[PDB]
Amino acid sequence: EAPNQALLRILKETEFKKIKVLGSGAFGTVYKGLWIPEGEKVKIPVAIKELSPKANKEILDEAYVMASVDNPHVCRLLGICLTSTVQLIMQLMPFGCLLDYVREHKDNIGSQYLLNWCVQIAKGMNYLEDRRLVHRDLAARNVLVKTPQHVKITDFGRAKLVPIKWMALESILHRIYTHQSDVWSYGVTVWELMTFGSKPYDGIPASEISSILEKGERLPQPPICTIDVYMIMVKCWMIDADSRPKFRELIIEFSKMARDPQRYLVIQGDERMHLPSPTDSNFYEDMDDVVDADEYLI
Ligand SMILES: COC1CCN(c2nccc(Nc3cc4c(ccn4C4CCCC4)cn3)n2)CC1
Repeated sequence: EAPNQALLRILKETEFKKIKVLGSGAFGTVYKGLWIPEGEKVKIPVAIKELSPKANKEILDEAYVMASVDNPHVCRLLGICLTSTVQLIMQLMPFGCLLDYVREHKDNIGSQYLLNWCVQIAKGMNYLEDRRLVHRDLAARNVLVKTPQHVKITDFGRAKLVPIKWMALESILHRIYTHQSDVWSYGVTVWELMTFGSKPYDGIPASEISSILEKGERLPQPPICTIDVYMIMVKCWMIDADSRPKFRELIIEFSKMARDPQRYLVIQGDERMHLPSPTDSNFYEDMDDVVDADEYLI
């Protein structure tokens, strides 16, 4: 098939600085930082993922996929730094993951925001399908928040050309992954947003999930969801993968709904709710010459 002419940008250690730690796990640590390229007079806010020859291959596999994407609703690799550790330089998504965002801001999250997030995830996912890329790990923890109005899909660590409670039944039973198995995971992601961050099948052990799904049990109707929105989630969980919606149809369905949000999601106090916008005071050291990665192109 088609040659991948993506550019892998190698960045010098001296071109960027680590400010604080954003999160740390088994992989290594993610830092908040600033990238000050060559003699450009720009400060790009960045996220630095810092890490054995085996782990280096896995991070270089993530860098390969992350450098091959370019969409407004997908996180791209800005570059890699080849130190003794090997670090991925990415765009700072200052509001963190969508999962914690819906949990921390439930009292200010209205129907408009929820349906628009669904449209953006469907757009990002449809783009990955265009690029013949199966995510294999779509979940609300892997959707990042640039601004409350703009979200992006990330975490290409499993992406190809195990998270049980987000997986399609074919994936649990036969290790089959398709763009239609990503649709199942999209359904679970939506359920997570609609329940303001609830854990899917809470208390149920992962080994019981396969049997539960086979019997015909599914995640319940969130209280804010009209039958219109739940019906969509339910279609994403059909046994027959081809019977599930396509991401391009999910874009259309959620867009029609986002034009009249209160007809599809019932939230007390909706419309009187407000989240930070770039049109707010103190929304955005030296704030001189800072440009977002989305505006820094070469
Ligand atoms: C498992 O390793 C990583 C996979 C890639 N992910 C990513 N892709 C693009 C931009 C970005 N930037 C980003 C991430 C942020 C925050 C604030 C929190 N996080 C994550 C990582 C630390 C804990 C949650 C800001 N920007 N991150 C973050 C975690």
